[PDB]
Amino acid sequence: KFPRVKNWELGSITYDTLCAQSQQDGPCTPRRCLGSLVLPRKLQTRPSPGPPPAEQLLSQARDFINQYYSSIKRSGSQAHEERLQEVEAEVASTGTYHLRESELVFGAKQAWRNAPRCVGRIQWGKLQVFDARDCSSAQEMFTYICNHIKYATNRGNLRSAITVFPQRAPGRGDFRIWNSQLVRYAGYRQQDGSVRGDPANVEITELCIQHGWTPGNGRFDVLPLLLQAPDEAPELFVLPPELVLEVPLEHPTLEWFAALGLRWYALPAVSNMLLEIGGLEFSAAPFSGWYMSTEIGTRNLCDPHRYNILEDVAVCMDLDTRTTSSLWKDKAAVEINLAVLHSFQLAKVTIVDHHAATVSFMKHLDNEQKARGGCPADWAWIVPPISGSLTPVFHQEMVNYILSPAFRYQPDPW
Amino acid sequence: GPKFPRVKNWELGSITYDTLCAQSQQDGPCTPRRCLGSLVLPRKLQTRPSPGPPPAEQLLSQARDFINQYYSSIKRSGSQAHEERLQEVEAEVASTGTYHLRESELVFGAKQAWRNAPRCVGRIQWGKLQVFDARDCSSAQEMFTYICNHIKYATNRGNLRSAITVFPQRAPGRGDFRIWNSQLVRYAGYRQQDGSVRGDPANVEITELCIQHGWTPGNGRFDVLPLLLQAPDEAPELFVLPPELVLEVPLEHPTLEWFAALGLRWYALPAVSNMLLEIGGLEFSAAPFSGWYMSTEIGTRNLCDPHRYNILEDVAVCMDLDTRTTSSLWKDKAAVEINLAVLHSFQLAKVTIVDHHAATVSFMKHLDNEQKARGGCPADWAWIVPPISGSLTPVFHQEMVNYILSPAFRYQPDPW
Ligand code: HEM
Ligand code: HEM
Ligand SMILES: Nc1nc(N)c2c(n1)NC[C@@H](c1ccccc1)N2
Ligand SMILES: Nc1nc(N)c2c(n1)NC[C@@H](c1ccccc1)N2
Ligand SMILES: [Zn+2]
Repeated sequence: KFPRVKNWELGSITYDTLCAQSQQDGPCTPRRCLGSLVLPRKLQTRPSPGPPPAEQLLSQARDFINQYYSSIKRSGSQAHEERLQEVEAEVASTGTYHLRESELVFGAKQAWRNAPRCVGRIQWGKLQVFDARDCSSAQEMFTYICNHIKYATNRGNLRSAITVFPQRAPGRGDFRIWNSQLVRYAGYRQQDGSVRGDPANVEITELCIQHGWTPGNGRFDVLPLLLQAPDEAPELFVLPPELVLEVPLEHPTLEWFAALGLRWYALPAVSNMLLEIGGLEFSAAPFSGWYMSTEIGTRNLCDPHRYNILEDVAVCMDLDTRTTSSLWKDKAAVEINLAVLHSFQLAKVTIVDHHAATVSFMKHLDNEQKARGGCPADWAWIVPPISGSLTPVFHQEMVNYILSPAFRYQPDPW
Repeated sequence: GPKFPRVKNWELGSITYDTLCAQSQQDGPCTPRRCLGSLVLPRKLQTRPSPGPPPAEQLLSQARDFINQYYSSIKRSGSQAHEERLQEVEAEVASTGTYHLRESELVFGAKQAWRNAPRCVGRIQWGKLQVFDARDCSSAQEMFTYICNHIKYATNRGNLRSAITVFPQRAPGRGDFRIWNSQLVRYAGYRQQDGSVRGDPANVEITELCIQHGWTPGNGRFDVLPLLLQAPDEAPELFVLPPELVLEVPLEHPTLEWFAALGLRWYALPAVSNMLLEIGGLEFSAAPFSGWYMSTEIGTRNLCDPHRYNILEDVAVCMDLDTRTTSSLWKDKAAVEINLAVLHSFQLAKVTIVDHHAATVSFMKHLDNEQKARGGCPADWAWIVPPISGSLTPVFHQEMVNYILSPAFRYQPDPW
């Protein structure tokens, strides 16, 4: 029943009992494990043209309300029972309900706390929640988003935040941010199929031009935002330059590195995920924190399907790209990650290296074992893309499961 | 579309469907509720000692399945010899409670067990395996001779050759053949007065067992341990490997001249000896197998794990790095040079070895071959992706499906 979890570096053992609370199903079964899969077959979040079944919604809601009043230790009070009534009363009559602002804040924080793929959860209790549920146009979304970016960036002293737009409603379209992140670099597909810029953003770059954007021809052109109000075509909004803090990349010792013209933005803000709290769904709720250096230095810059600059740098370092055994890739990667940390630290922009991050996560695991008797963690995502076993999380067994509130993936609006 | 797991490679955008997993009969550790895919030893496969003879029926279905697998491989399914062999197997099990494998069946099963190993990244070589049939062995002494012959053939003076030696299978009402050591080559781990460990911390328990069995301990960081070989119903017997049989490689660095002064080294032959080989329900408790090293096994895990040799800090200090702050990436820099040293040293000594880049690239080819040949390939992502430079290799971006197929190599309880 309850899994025996072991840390092989320390020999310590814990028993995860928090997974018993998981009401949702993952992709695995006894016959085979799909734990390495990036996306579900359909766990997503299907359309909302019709009202969700009252019995089910009612149980998800009651559960959440219980979680909330338990958090403020008023579990069992009259306020607790009267809230349950309000929810039940609203669901029976309208087939849905709404959250009190304080509940939304608790839910947003809990959703982050429960995110199996997030290594920065030690900061889960510190999150600025912007209630944007009174938004009625793409234009309003834009203002809210600009407010978020301004607050989160904080001139380099990044602060974790989330802006919650109106929940999905049965019958009408969803509020949606088409871009996967608030800040993305364009990816211009050329004649021969190749790409200029960030290959991960070819599709969204094309959709933007399709909706009237005047593109550029650089590798780091900040894309505009395509915001979508219910049952309306998305609108294009160019983010104000002064709001998008970027950090130019240079290396502490290699003078030629800066000449590469590489750079990256300071704010990591996912905007395509769905936030589920007590059965309610927020199709537009962008959240941001700060980068862990490997995200930029290892994945964004070195992935073959991303900027793929490994050989460029290796050649500049005069390394032997002839054979794999010279470890030219490993050497180049290290300097690239070093340049990222150096540049951000020099620019006074919040950043965390993978060693510090995983060290904090181990502490978080400890806190959670005492607090909830477990912690859902996706080993493949928690262990960094470089120096895996050099970090403590590599040697820590983990249990992965779905808890709610949760951040979930959802279909692209197009 | 298809009703099987959809598998995507995000670097290339290519898709495949694993249909082979439909062949799995043994359950793993995961459930729809929670994924236990990262546990090193989940309690399922675990071939716990099942003394009293196994259910004739259970063994039979496992036996028939294997026999079917065998005749399929030689393309004689449903044939004359096929149905006769099946009759012959249940005939043996009928009167004796067990059965025996033909020579060619053992060879096929052994290669298939390797092929089926989800945690092995060198499976592209699965077809080239020297199978030493040692089912006639009747003494711990003979086990040693076979083992020595194995090491000699497999080492081939630096030009390693994959091989496995199979000792008598588990027999009802009779003890097992067991090799107590986890590997044929293991460095002693001495528990110091101050509590620390000299040598390899991983082998502390086996070292203490050798001592408790008459071995006179040394006091170095790289003392090769003796083998504790066990024949049926006999206490373990201690055997010392002739030094000339144990090829080792002194580690040095291509440019950092001081690295050789560290006195580091590692043996050439990786030979796992505590795993159980299961074929058609028959259990081969003693069946050591070996191939050649992937450099990160030595340079990253064996030499840099905090609970292994833990040399990261020492090497960093020698490189004059800032070991006081994580953002200097001193761990990353030192690890790289240690891995490079291992590759360089083996190359110089003309000893077989493969870097993590080459290995993973070849494993991708293995995946393509297997997609066509069997419609999939069971793989443990956490074990296939290298301990360093993970996303710099092609396997990181490859989704994988993990499941148990038999014949298989399974973990088993320690004999003590
Ligand atoms: C405080 C700093 C934070 C750091 C350093 C951090 C770090 C990380 C890292 C490295 C990843 C994997 C990124 C990738 O590979 O694409 C991740 C994923 C994730 N983080 Fe955190 N995180 C932080 C804050 C947050 C915040 C504020 C939230 C939400 C309130 C959050 C929610 C998530 C979610 C849901 C994922 C999974 C996204 C996906 O599936 O692509 N994180 N985080
Ligand atoms: C030809 C060279 C080969 C290479 C480069 C190779 C490489 C590897 C590597 C990197 C591991 C993981 C090591 C660890 O982290 O402990 C491994 C595991 C494994 N290999 Fe291979 N392998 C090869 C040959 C073999 C052979 C000849 C067999 C069997 C006939 C085999 C069976 C296995 C099994 C069962 C495991 C899993 C061990 C465990 O669970 O602890 N390998 N191999
Ligand atoms: N932090 C993090 N981000 C990812 N995009 C990621 C992982 N880890 N780990 C697994 C990896 C992946 C990619 C493609 C296939 C299978 C696994 N994807
Ligand atoms: N090749 C390889 N060898 C290991 N010993 C190993 C992995 N991969 N990947 C996972 C890792 C591990 C250790 C401890 C806990 C959880 C995962 N163990
Ligand atoms: Zn799983």
